[PDB]
Amino acid sequence: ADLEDNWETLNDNLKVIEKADNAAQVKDALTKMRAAALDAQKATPPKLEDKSPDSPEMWDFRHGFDHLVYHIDDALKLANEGKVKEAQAAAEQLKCHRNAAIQKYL
Ligand SMILES: [Fe+3]
Repeated sequence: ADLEDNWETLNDNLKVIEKADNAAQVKDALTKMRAAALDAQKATPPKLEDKSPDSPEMWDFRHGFDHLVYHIDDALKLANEGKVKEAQAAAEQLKCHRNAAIQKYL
């Protein structure tokens, strides 16, 4: 899907996490964030379409999503341990990584 679409999918699941009561609801929404992050990583923006994969611009674009995914995975570790509130606090911190990965390319 579109980059704008994946940014919305991430924003929708972050709200779900903030409103969640249990770890399984957090786990589900983080799972869907990870999928959207890996999808967004494929949605090369038009201004970058003709860049080489080896290019520094494409390194920057792709690795913003590796970093988002890294911390989604860390949050999933907390959810799978049933630490709902800790996982919710990690998710709040995903907003900054999401911004860093997506904002300047929209
Ligand atoms: Fe990090």
